[PDB]
Amino acid sequence: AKLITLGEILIEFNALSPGPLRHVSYFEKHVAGSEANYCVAFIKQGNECGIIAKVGDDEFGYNAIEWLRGQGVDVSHMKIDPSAPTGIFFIQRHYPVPLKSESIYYRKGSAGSKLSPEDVDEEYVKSADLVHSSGITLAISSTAKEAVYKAFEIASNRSFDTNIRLKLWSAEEAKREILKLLSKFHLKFLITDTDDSKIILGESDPDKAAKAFSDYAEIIVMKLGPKGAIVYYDGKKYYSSGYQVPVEDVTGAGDALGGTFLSLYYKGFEMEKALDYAIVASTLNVMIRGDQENLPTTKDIETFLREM
Amino acid sequence: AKLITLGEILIEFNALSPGPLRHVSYFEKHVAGSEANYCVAFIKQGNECGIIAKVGDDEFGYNAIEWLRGQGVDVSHMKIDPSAPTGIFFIQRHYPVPLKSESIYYRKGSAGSKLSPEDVDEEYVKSADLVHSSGITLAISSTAKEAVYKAFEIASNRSFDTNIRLKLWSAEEAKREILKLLSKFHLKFLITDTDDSKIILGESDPDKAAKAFSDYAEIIVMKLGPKGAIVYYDGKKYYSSGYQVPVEDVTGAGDALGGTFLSLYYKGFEMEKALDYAIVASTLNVMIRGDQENLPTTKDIETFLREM
Amino acid sequence: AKLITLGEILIEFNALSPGPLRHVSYFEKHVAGSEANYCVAFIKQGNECGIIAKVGDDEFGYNAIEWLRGQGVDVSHMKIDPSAPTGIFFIQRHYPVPLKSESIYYRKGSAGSKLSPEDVDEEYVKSADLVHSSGITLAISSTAKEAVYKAFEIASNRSFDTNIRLKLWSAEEAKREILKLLSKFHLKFLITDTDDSKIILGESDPDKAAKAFSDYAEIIVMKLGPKGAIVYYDGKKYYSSGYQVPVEDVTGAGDALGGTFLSLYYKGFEMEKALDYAIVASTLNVMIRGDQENLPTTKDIETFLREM
Amino acid sequence: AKLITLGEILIEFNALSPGPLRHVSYFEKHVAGSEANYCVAFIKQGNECGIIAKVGDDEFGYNAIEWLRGQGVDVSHMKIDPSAPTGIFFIQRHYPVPLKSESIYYRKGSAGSKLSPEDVDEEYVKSADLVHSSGITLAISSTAKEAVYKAFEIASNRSFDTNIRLKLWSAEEAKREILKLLSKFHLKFLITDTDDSKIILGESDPDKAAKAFSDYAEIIVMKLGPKGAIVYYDGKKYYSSGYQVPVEDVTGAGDALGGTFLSLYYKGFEMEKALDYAIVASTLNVMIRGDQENLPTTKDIETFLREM
Amino acid sequence: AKLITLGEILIEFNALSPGPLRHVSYFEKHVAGSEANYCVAFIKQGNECGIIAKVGDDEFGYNAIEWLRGQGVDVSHMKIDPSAPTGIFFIQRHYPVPLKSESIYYRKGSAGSKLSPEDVDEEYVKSADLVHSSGITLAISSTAKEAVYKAFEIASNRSFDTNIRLKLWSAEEAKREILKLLSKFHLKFLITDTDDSKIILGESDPDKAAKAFSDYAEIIVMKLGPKGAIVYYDGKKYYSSGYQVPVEDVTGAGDALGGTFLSLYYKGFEMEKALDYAIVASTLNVMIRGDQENLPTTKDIETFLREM
Amino acid sequence: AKLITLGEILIEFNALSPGPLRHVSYFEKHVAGSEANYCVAFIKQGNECGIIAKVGDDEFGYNAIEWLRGQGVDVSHMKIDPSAPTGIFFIQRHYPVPLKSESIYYRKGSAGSKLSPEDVDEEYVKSADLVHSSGITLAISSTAKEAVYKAFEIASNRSFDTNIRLKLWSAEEAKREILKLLSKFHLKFLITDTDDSKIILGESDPDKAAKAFSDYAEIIVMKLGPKGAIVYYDGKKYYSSGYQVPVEDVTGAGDALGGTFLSLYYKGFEMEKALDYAIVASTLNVMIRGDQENLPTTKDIETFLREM
Ligand SMILES: Nc1ncnc2c1ncn2[C@@H]1O[C@H](COP(=O)(O)OP(=O)(O)O)[C@@H](O)[C@H]1O
Ligand SMILES: Nc1ncnc2c1ncn2[C@@H]1O[C@H](COP(=O)(O)OP(=O)(O)O)[C@@H](O)[C@H]1O
Ligand SMILES: Nc1ncnc2c1ncn2[C@@H]1O[C@H](COP(=O)(O)OP(=O)(O)O)[C@@H](O)[C@H]1O
Ligand SMILES: Nc1ncnc2c1ncn2[C@@H]1O[C@H](COP(=O)(O)OP(=O)(O)O)[C@@H](O)[C@H]1O
Ligand SMILES: Nc1ncnc2c1ncn2[C@@H]1O[C@H](COP(=O)(O)OP(=O)(O)O)[C@@H](O)[C@H]1O
Ligand SMILES: Nc1ncnc2c1ncn2[C@@H]1O[C@H](COP(=O)(O)OP(=O)(O)O)[C@@H](O)[C@H]1O
Ligand SMILES: O=C(O)[C@]1(O)O[C@H](COP(=O)(O)O)[C@@H](O)[C@H]1O
Ligand SMILES: O=C(O)[C@]1(O)O[C@H](COP(=O)(O)O)[C@@H](O)[C@H]1O
Ligand SMILES: [Mg+2]
Ligand SMILES: [Mg+2]
Ligand SMILES: [Mg+2]
Ligand SMILES: [Mg+2]
Repeated sequence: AKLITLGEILIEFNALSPGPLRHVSYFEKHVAGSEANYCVAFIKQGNECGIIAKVGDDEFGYNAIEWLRGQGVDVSHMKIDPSAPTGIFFIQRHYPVPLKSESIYYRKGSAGSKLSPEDVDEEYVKSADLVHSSGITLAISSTAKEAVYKAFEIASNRSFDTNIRLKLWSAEEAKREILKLLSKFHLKFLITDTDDSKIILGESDPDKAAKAFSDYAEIIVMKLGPKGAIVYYDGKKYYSSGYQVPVEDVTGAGDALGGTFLSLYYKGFEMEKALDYAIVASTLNVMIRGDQENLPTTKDIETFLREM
Repeated sequence: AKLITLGEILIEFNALSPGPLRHVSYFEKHVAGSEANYCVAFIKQGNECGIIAKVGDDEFGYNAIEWLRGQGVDVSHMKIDPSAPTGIFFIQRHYPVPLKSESIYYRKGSAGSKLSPEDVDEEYVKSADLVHSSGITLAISSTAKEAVYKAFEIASNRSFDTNIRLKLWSAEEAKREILKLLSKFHLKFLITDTDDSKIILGESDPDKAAKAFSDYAEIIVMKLGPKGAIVYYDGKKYYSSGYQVPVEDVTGAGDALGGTFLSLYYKGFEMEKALDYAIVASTLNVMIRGDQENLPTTKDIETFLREM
Repeated sequence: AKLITLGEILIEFNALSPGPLRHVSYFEKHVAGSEANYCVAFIKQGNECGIIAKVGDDEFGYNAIEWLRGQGVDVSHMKIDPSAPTGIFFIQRHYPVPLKSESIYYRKGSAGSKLSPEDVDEEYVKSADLVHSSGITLAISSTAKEAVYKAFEIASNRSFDTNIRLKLWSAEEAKREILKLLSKFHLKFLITDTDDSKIILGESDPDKAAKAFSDYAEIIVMKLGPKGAIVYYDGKKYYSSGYQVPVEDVTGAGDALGGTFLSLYYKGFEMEKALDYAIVASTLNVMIRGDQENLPTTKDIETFLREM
Repeated sequence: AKLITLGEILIEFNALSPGPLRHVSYFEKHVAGSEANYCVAFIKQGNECGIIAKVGDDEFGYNAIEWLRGQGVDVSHMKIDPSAPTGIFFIQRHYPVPLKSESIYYRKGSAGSKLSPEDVDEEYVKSADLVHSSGITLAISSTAKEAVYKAFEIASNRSFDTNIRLKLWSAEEAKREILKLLSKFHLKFLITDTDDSKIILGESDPDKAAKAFSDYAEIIVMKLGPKGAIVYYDGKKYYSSGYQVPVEDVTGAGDALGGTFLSLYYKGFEMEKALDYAIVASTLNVMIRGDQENLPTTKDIETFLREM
Repeated sequence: AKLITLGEILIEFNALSPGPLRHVSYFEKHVAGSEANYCVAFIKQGNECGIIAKVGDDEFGYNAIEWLRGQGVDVSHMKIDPSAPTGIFFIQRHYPVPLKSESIYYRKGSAGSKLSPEDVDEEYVKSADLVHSSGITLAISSTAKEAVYKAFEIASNRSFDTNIRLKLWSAEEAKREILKLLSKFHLKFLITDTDDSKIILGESDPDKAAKAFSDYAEIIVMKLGPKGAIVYYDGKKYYSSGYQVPVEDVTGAGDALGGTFLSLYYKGFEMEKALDYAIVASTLNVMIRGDQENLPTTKDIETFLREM
Repeated sequence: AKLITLGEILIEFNALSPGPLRHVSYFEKHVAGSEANYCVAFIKQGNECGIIAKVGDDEFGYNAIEWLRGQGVDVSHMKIDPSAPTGIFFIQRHYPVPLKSESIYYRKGSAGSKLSPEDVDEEYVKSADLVHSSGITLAISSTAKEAVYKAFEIASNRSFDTNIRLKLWSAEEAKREILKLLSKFHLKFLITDTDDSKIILGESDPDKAAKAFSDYAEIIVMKLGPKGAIVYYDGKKYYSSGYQVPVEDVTGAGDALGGTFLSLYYKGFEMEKALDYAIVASTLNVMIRGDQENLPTTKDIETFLREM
């Protein structure tokens, strides 16, 4: 199966030590961005994927290109923008809240925010089994929002990660635009959590949010944080619980789960063991700096499962 | 409110790996010293502070001056000793006792130890709301001890952290000299713990130690290690529990608590709320190498209290 | 004497290894920005300085403040911008050209670019012996350009580093705006080089460039890169050669020279000797990553001269 | 007392971050190999020891010699092979299984594997109080297996750590070769665990495995993983529980326990106390990268026990 | 144009500090091996290429695949070995000879040595414009040598880097196997040096070595180490001098020259200019640890030449 | 042949980046001190050596013991002082003077300074072929001075490195004390340089300084700094020139030369060859941090000489 994602790839600067950034002197570079992470989680389970994204005509842009190409992602439908730089962010870890991370963005007016419907080619989108994007892509600019509408219009099957970021838009704006997108397009997959349900449906309860969402989405993945996740489908509920592991950086974990779940679905996994495997990938993710560098293959997940 | 502390600022050489120093090859420099730590913690809560301290005419001494001045500490009452070197120490972490650190001093004949009553200006000391020192300052030299006596004679309100270091003086010396200071000068605040209570009073129980200490102090902070702290004030007793977090280096945690509690008292906090917030400060402290680098602002503490 | 400078403080991310950034994974943080660099170089010779700059209400903003305050720079006339982020930049070293570096900016719509006439206190500016800015400040925004005009309108004596950055503006607008400034305001000091001389006057010959510039500036420092610099004053020229040293990062060397040179002038140094000493400062600067970290005191320069 | 071990010394390259090696860029070097771990653990409790091993005529060879010599290990009966390299291995940490590690060997045809009967001096082996080897040594080559047979024939008292590596030989071969060894040579000490018992006897219950092994060994140490260990001696059994500590790398922990236990036995420690202390050594071991760097002295073990 | 190389891809472990490996504790991982380096230098000048190689079924094997795929090399003719490990090497730098490096191999019976004629597809080989191998491939095994003979029997145009490694065979066998190859297969390009000329022909002088080699090759590149390189073609000689730059690691530089030179020939560069450009690539190569990480594009080479 | 040195072993904290220590955050540990350095240099040329030194009962003390024992140094005549710390120092590199280093001591009242005649075993000293010390040991304390007097009284053949440290004693005391020692004890070897000659003799010219020193020493090694060294013996003079290498840290270089020269004299080397070889040892020394880690063997020197 082939996944096509639409969004902004970012270069990540991950603090080498925890604490406020004013006292961190070293930063470790990684390639990330939600849809880039989804792509890699998707191929790791043995499917194919491409990303529609625009990067700058700079080192960070070519870094993102080389990294994803090396991972086996189809990068041939990416664009290079000569008049705008690649977006970046910094990660401050475990401060002021232990176990949590904070993203600090330098993405405004980036090459990535300049993604437009003109970059969404019907001939390519038609080749996909699933077209995926996020609330991040909706939020970064109106051209990128337009690009999601275009791709979703073309798409037979649609996947959406809520991925709300209050640093990119108000909670009210986030509610309005997502409800707007869900109104226009019925989804095969909705990936969200209780934090975003609270913003969108004024509803923190996983069972209630999932019921309010069942009209827009066939299969709903409700992430609970460290506790794990619940999948809702065919009038069933299934809770897959998290694991206790050393937390280095949780950034990337929701995408690791999201991407792994979607890929196993297309490998014919039953819903519950797709989630069980997806939780393994997100568990491993929090253990490291880097959103992508220990996304597990199916065999690695199964090794974990034997011993854990 | 203005805090004035007297003590020895030290440069810290924190092992980059846990284990016996004989097999650690890399060390990370920080600026520390109990009274320097108290100042920054005090400042972080929106109050003002100065330190009366002597450093060497050397790179480490200017390091200490620049760092503190950068934190907004008043450094205009510091001295530079013409010939004695700035005091330093090394931290061996998690060995041979996990979750604990050991300080290895190179402070004998240091510029810090040459602090004397002649460095204590009377009108400066009158300008403070609270004057603070510790058992460390008493232990390093006769002149430093004298300096603390002079400051405490001039002070209207006095604070003292027992901070007993058996590497600097014997248990009897400590009991003697601390008891002598407390008999001479009633305290507004005593900051101590169980280990120092047993050495000074023979008494290990929090309540029994606190009752004895109330002959000398109005408000008693009885620290308990990872379990947290108890404040005793008036006829009340209040326990504030610690949090479970990954432990990097506990060095500094007691000052993080002490200094934060003190600052919040002068911001008008109830004793229990001031202790609660102070526990947050010392919790974040144990998570990092460096005694000062992740001292939180009041806002940071509240963020922690919400998302925790 | 007191220097006041106007410009944008930047946080620097300096590659830990040479080469194209797409293959560099580790980045080291420094506090930089031309006017910030001038400030520190000026105080290192024992004069006073302040900076009029705007930073963000973010970790990188308070980093800039703490660092500059620690260095003894007057920071009380800085502003904190509630909405825009602190400007940042990356350094790629020795690639594709050995011994050279290149700055990669993320400063568009930064807090620093939102410096305006409103941030320039008239009484504060009157307090300076020398008011200093550069071509970077002119180029970053209209309000920051406006701010320099205001400052220069009030100033008794003016200093200007041409500091042309062709990533910030075109050669023609650099030529036009610099000459517009020079014709409106006579300078006590002009700091430039043969590169910027080519752009502003078409003149690559340092003597002819100086002759052209002498209508606008009393004292002209014409830097020549590795080979040293020339001071033109009193109808005379003095050339001071550079030194051959291992080159880590040349970034900041120009500010090291200009700032040190200015400060020694006010210290009563004879003109040509003041340039000799400033060359030592720029020499030392190229030997490390960080624009400020090894700025020498007058005594350090003399140790260098004794031994070199 | 004197321990002589026979085995392959290995240079270890320890992944500086967790995750699959294809995305780890940094490796930290350590001297290891099971019998070298035993030697150092043994010397740390105040007895003497030597190793019979062969290393390459190469930097890694000389590294092992100098390190072991520095630790106080008799290295005079080691051999330098001119035609084969020192064997090495890489450690992949916490991936795919959290808290566990994986060794990736580059040891085939190594100098270590060329250990042979002729390298075993009768006189030297007779000077030992205890002659010790492992399943690793039987598995690496015939010559090394035959070397163990020769030394065990000459030895009065024998010690054996099963140390089964499925990467070195099959379960069936390991079962065959170990049972064959035990049938030929009565052991004073068998050091093993529940995994190796399952392979060798088809029995994973500690007590039943111990009873079955009692035909061949006089004192049986049954390691349980994180849970601790049980010692079987004189129809008696004694469980000594492990400690919960942050796990950096478990590699070496079983040798740290085994060597410390053996040495304290020869120091005249009561059996239960000898195991309590050996558990401290292995507890400390899992806390760092490096099999040998934080092996505790008896004194260090006692400090640990006072506090914990 | 399309290049096809045949040879062993190796994982490189690069000493982070100079000196004998026995006192170097940290190693930095890179992807290298001569033909792999040629491939990437070839792609950097805008041509296509692929590599015929086999890697182990291990992290280091998938690391090599991802890296090269990421760089744009065709990896579809690479194979995974069922049982043998990916070959690796360590680099000791600047000891005992300043500015020089030493490779220490763990490659015997590697996956890469098991490259064989049955892995070389005739139609793919025939599709290439140039087919290239080295003396390393000839040396590692007879299956690999067989594979080179096969590819060279099929190829219309051939290229060969002598790349003699005395750790892999004797001077005598190198002389014999290379002369045997040259007299069977006429080459379009011979890439070599004065060291290998001495071994193969007993002739160290470049002109006279080139004269003797002209019997087997149309275009001879005679590298000179730091001094640069001479190309001999069509009765002409052209010397292109090296540059003085700080040397971090010269490992990789000759491949960098070779691959860049070959690629620019197919871009229609005049021979002399191709060599000058090739020298820029090798010049930058020596400045970093990593054989591939700062291989320049043609554009980057032009930037170098413009300001140097 | 056996060298016995008497001195203070120090633990070295080497700055990981150049510049003023106030801005260096990372330090790298090495075992050092002049007589320790001589010992290892002596051993490296295949002779035997021991050291009489007192270290603390601390991690750094045991670090020193293990290191020197690992290098093959006889360590059995060292002492542990239970009441005083092992001495340490920091190295600040390339600031304020390029290519030079400075040592910042924390050695006052160290265990090494408590070296006393009591610690000099008469029997052991009589077993030496050469008993060596330096001006550092005369300067650290009066007991250590007396230790050198005792050992020199017992010895038949003596060696002395002037090694003047103006941070340890005044120019006049250094002159006075060294002339005292030279008058009391005829030296077989005097190792010095033109800086120390200027202080002791008022003479910085090599020939004139040697002429004056010839009344006191049989063989004089006059080090010149980077440009090399001269030997004076048997009415002969021989200058061996230095080499141009990249300089990391010159600390240790004079001891590398000293120790290597002495040891090669005892291998029966001509005086000129011994010096030549010694220069290579000191050339390599300046290229790394660490006084000891790249001391070459005779074979390493021969390789250097072959290529260089
Ligand atoms: N602190 C943690 N410890 C262990 N696992 C975690 C932790 N945080 C996240 N995870 C894993 O990652 C998954 C997704 O994390 P979550 O925060 O729910 O994602 P998102 O932020 O994208 O909604 C969780 O279901 C859990 O399996
Ligand atoms: N191991 C730990 N884990 C979590 N928090 C800790 C730990 N150790 C100390 N703290 C925090 O720091 C505070 C002070 O620690 P404590 O050891 O009492 O300081 P002191 O040594 O100066 O008495 C504690 O009350 C607690 O909030
Ligand atoms: N490669 C170098 N080697 C040695 N010194 C240098 C080098 N580059 C710059 N410098 C020193 O820095 C000073 C200013 O450098 P320059 O490049 O002219 O700055 P700017 O680019 O701001 O004009 C020079 O005059 C010289 O003393
Ligand atoms: N995850 C862990 N946490 C704490 N201690 C551990 C852990 N793993 C091992 N240990 C300690 O090391 C000892 C030996 O570990 P074990 O796995 O039994 O060794 P082996 O595999 O060689 O039999 C244990 O008994 C325990 O004390
Ligand atoms: N020390 C050095 N300094 C500068 N350039 C170098 C150095 N070593 C190699 N190079 C560059 O690399 C090219 C090839 O180096 P060389 O040693 O001839 O490679 P090989 O040994 O593989 O033939 C040289 O012609 C030169 O341009
Ligand atoms: N900057 C340098 N460059 C190259 N070699 C050096 C340098 N400094 C010292 N050396 C080498 O080390 C030797 C010892 O240096 P020297 O300064 O004479 O030591 P000391 O200060 O102990 O007398 C020199 O003779 C020279 O061979
Ligand atoms: O904006 C700039 O270019 C800048 O502010 O100049 C500074 C460098 O100045 P220099 O290139 O004149 O040495 C550096 O901090 C940089 O980012
Ligand atoms: O006490 C000393 O200065 C010392 O013992 O000299 C040693 C270096 O001296 P050198 O530079 O003459 O070799 C060094 O280790 C140092 O600390
Ligand atoms: Mg998410
Ligand atoms: Mg305390
Ligand atoms: Mg400039
Ligand atoms: Mg084991």
